[PDB]
Amino acid sequence: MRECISIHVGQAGVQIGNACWELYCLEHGIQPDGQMPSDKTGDDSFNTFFSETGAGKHVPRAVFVDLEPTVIDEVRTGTYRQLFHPEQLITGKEDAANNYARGHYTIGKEIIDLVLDRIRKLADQCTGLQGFLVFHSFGGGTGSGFTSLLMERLSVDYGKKSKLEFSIYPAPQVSTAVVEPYNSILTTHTTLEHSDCAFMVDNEAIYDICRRNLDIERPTYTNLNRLISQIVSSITASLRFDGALNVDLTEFQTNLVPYPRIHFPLATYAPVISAEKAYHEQLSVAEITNACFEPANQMVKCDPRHGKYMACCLLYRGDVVPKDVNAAIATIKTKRSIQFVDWCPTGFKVGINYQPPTVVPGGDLAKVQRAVCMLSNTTAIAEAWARLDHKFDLMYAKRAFVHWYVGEGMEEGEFSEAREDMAALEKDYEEVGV
Ligand SMILES: Nc1nc2c(ncn2[C@@H]2O[C@H](COP(=O)(O)OP(=O)(O)OP(=O)(O)O)[C@@H](O)[C@H]2O)c(=O)[nH]1
Ligand SMILES: [Mg+2]
Repeated sequence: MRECISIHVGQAGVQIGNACWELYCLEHGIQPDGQMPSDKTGDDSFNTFFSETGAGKHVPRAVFVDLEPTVIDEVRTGTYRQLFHPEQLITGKEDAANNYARGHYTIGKEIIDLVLDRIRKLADQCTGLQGFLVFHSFGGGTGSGFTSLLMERLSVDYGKKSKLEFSIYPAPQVSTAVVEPYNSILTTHTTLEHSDCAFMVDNEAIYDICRRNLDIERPTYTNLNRLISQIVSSITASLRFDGALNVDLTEFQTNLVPYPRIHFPLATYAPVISAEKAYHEQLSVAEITNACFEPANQMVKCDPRHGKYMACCLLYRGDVVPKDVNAAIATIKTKRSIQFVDWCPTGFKVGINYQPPTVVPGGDLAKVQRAVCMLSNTTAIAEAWARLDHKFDLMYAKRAFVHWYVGEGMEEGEFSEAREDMAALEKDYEEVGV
């Protein structure tokens, strides 16, 4: 059984959600109408993410929420209009206008009950609900504010359930708001005690990979989201194919998060090959494993040689021989600039999914024989928190834009409480890093 419910909040959450469910369907052989031919055993491993109707229709265990309707209307009328039921696609009338306070307080309060009601309808269809996967931006008023309100409400209504995040970290090369450093700090503060594990996706890292490895001069959100979905699928594959590592949401915390507040693992993916380049000699297990320690392949911009490891998981997919993985890991424990923290076990956890990696037809990514996603909890990711905090500090010293938040419910003191919590988080990393 062991079901997982995916929640996509705001434009970034919804659009990445579109790319993910398209890829999940292709991986599991589900058509855009929800029908599936072959399968054969209920006993289908993908039933953790897809419910099955009496007609044999495979329905994603997903909720899509936005405070304005334009993005979700495209889902309602697009290629996957028959995949999701209309009740799973929830929209408001007025967005949060890049304001956390509107998303969380004034506008978010109007749709929270309806969203929770729809989540409850999906939870009732579960016989062993594991928990939730939450997709959202840090920068958006909805992505930041509404997500933190929903995370707070889910911790009360489903106390025993695990909650994982896929968070879109802001970048000037891909940006929408001047106020995004405020929204980022505000959502991090209010979500920190309600999230078990969060995968940050730095828009600059994704932008750099698309330009450097996919030879895309100016990447659109489509280009960025197809790369993000490929990495998200690599992380959730274990939950959809019944492997040996990260088989349940609880295991993500057990394997990657020894210190509860320090729950931000760095994802590194390989190989990223352009579809529009005539392939070459296929990359070996050792080559794709070595690429996991190449900073250029990270989902977050940071220097892991400056940091220390708390945990490390390697998730292989495709034509991967276990002895070849063991030899690749043995080399990493030798040629070691891999320093683990004081009281952590020092081992690498390994998972192998033998299905050939799947890519979107008409996508930018080339089909490969073998791929790997490394999930490492490193103190080097604190560099990303420091960048946000510095931007927050510059504006907050002058109280620039704070009037917008104060006029939308929010107390000025919340800005100081949030920033102090970020200062304590930076100190947590610093204490572990020595
Ligand atoms: N990777 C990625 N980032 C996106 C996408 N759409 C928007 N963003 C980023 O998300 C941030 C803006 O947040 P949004 O998700 O667009 O907005 P929202 O959450 O709907 O909130 P409001 O519209 O302000 O109510 C910026 O950092 C954008 O770069 C997308 O499809 N992919
Ligand atoms: Mg929007």
